[PDB]
Amino acid sequence: ANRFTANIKGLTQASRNANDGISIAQTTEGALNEINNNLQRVRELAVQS
Amino acid sequence: ANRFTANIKGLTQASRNANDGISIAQTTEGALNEINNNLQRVRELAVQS
Repeated sequence: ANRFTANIKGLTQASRNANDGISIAQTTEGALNEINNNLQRVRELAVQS
Repeated sequence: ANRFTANIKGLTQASRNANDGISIAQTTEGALNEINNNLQRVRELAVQS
């Protein structure tokens, strides 16, 4: 029972760890989207030029 | 999707460029019409001379 308690604790915390990982991935994607939009506008300008 | 979008924007701007090209070409041709006519008149005048 003691060992099971230990494992339950560990995996329980690991769940929220992975959650935070998801969060950081989300934020990085959010920034990259706007970066892409800016670059596409730049390509518009380039073809114009 | 990103490449398709970039291509679409480029092609639209290129369409505008083509419109500019036709405009300039037809402007020059319009002027050339009167120029040629004037040379024809000069030919008539010299032949009369």
